Amino acid sequence: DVSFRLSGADPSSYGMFIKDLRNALPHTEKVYNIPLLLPSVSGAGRYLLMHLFNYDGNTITVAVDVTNVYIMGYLALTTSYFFNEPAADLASQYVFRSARRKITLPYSGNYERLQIAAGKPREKIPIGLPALDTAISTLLHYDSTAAAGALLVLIQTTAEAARFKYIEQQIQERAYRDEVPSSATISLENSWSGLSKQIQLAQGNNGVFRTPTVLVDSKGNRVQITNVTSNVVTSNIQLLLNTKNI
Ligand SMILES: *[C@@H]1O[C@H](CO)[C@@H](O)[C@H](O)[C@H]1NC(C)=O
Ligand SMILES: OCCN(CCO)CCO
Repeated sequence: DVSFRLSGADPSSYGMFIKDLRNALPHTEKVYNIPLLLPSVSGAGRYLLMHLFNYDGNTITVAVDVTNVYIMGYLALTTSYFFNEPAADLASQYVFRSARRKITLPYSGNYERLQIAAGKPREKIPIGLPALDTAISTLLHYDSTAAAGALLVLIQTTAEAARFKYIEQQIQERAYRDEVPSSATISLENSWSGLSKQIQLAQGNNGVFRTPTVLVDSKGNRVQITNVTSNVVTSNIQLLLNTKNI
């Protein structure tokens, strides 16, 4: 299990937390020096528990699927909460068994459904470490509309940061002041699966992508990614979704 304390947090300690989160995910191989997440893990080993603590020291524990870095659910005091989706339902067989009750949220965990439930897209929800403190505080007492927005923050500050160094750095820039995500950040979040697939396919195509991935860059410009020499592959992406799940 991995942990993070907002009390005393700084860019360096968040950086270390994201490094621990990445190093908690198992892999048997690397593809262009990037950890390749496992196609499958059976039973309880499929789930990592992230313990998050707000400024005041209250905690939630988040269950994360180690094969895709998807948040399945979380535990706040004695109540467990899971997305309304089969994967999460399964995960509820293995984690937080001791919760006094289990609530299924009224939405699945994908960004489209969360944005609907929250009533606004990601583009307009500020993220950062203070947003993450708020999110943990929100998740402590059930409120489904507010939780949707908290979950969008949680996702992007934990899973998306683990996936991409550029997003980790965005959050480090927002250690003491929230700000809406950059376009580039949204683009990468949306392209993870596609990037992962093409990087895997490039191994057998001399590092060349079968189909190029279009992204938005640091500057706000459309850019086309065609091979593993791109900075997105050499520097940015940190974990690959196994094509066995694409
Ligand atoms: C590989 O990608 C780099 C960076 O995007 C680019 O300059 C180059 O033209 C690409 N090479 C090939 C063979 O497509
Ligand atoms: O259950 C899906 C949860 N998942 C959705 C991603 O858009 C969050 C984890 O990164």
